[PDB]
Amino acid sequence: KIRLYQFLLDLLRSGDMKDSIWWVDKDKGTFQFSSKHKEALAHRWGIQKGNRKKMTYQKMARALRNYGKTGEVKKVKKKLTYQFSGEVLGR
DNA sequence: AATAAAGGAAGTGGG
DNA sequence: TCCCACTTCCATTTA
Ligand code: NA
Repeated sequence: KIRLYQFLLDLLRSGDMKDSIWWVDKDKGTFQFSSKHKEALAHRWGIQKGNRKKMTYQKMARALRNYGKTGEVKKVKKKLTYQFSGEVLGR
């Protein structure tokens, strides 16, 4: 099953939910969620995973925070903004 | 107040 | 057995 960081990177590459997520500086791997349209993207993540409950942005962001230690995704000090590691971007 | 963004603990999956 | 990679739940802080 796909990992959350890969699901997000793939969306950014495909542009399929451009109103929910976008690159801020793709060279740096920084990206930002839409305040008003992030829930639709969270719903898609839960459906793709086949989870029992409806996924919310809050639960998705709870998972994202767990990457901060290992480094795949880090929170940036800007609203709704995160950053992929160089290793994730390269792979 | 109303709204919104921003981790400890225990449960679930598939090894 | 016991970690993976989250998921779910609940609570708190700041703006
Ligand atoms: Na929020």
